[PDB]
Amino acid sequence: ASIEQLLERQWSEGQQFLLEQGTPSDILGMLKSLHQLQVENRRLEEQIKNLTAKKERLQLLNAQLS
Amino acid sequence: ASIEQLLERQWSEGQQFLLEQGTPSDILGMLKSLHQLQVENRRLEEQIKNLTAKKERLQLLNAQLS
Repeated sequence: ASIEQLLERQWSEGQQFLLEQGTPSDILGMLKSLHQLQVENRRLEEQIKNLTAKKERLQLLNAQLS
Repeated sequence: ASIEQLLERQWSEGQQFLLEQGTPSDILGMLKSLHQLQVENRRLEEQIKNLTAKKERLQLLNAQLS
């Protein structure tokens, strides 16, 4: 997610406002790329955190079994 | 034979090698997100550069018509 949906709704609303106002297409295209960049960065940060959690858990489990 | 095609070919080849070797799916997924992050960054840098070129050109044209 509802966070991802919140971020998407906020972004879409602002982009719709800009498009409605007739903002040059190149500026809108550029803003679409920054949004995609931010969306990719957020997913990558989460993917890394989940991989570190898995690393951290295995170390903890190993330590309890050894 | 582009420089963007070289970056894509290198990436795809390495990803395919990692998949062939049975690298955990989460690591593969993570690397796909970093690549998409890198491709978005490259398209965005170019979009910004083209917007600055347009700004710079209009200023120079205006100065000549001043």
